[PDB]
Amino acid sequence: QFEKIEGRMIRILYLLVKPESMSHEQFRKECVVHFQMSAGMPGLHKYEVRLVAGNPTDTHVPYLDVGRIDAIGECWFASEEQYQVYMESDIRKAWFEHGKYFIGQLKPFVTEELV
Amino acid sequence: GRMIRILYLLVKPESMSHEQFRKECVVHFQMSAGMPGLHKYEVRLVAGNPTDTHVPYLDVGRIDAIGECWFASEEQYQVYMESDIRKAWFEHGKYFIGQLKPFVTEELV
Ligand SMILES: CC1=CC(=O)O[C@H]1CC(=O)O
Ligand SMILES: CC1=CC(=O)O[C@H]1CC(=O)O
Repeated sequence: QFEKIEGRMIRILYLLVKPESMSHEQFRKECVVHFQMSAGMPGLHKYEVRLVAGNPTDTHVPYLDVGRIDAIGECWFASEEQYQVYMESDIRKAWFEHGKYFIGQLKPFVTEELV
Repeated sequence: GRMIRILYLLVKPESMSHEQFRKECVVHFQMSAGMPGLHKYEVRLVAGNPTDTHVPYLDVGRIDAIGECWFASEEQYQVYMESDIRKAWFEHGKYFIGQLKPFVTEELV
């Protein structure tokens, strides 16, 4: 029941591309720092960041090319009020300063749960 | 170690309306229940595309839904790959998924 209610939270999914000049070695380290910085973030229920390890190109369905994505982030917010606490937070603002250093380009998707 | 996770960007067929596509996403989820080798499937619509990013905005075109598969181990992934009900589920995929991008992910934490 926890996992079910968690899954229907406000969720935003991010495609991350590293800065052109940053090494992959450094980008991975900065993703870990960015997760550590998320701990205790006002308003945030959960953050997850993962590397893109593979790009299987052999699809059954026509393949969609979106270029090289380096990591995938995701945030969960338990309510609109909590999302607002996060949006107003100085602590989030400092987290985003770290983001400007190790995220070259970003695509957010606000998702909608179907079930 | 950790579960194998594959994320998917889904674009609906041009022959299909946004509403027809939603309903097929729900069907695809229902079909996945008890899928050999699969730990979990999730599918979500893309409801918003904010551009107020601060870091440079990345344009990947219009993505209609996000799908994700979890497998508890490489042995379960292979059971899934061999399975005839997975193959039938993928035929449903060909019907409601116009274009697809998979990402195999790696945990960091
Ligand atoms: C919201 C976020 C998700 C993520 O991966 O990082 C932050 C965005 C940012 O730091 O600019
Ligand atoms: C694997 C999958 C993820 C997804 O959303 O659908 C299947 C692929 C498919 O049905 O072609």
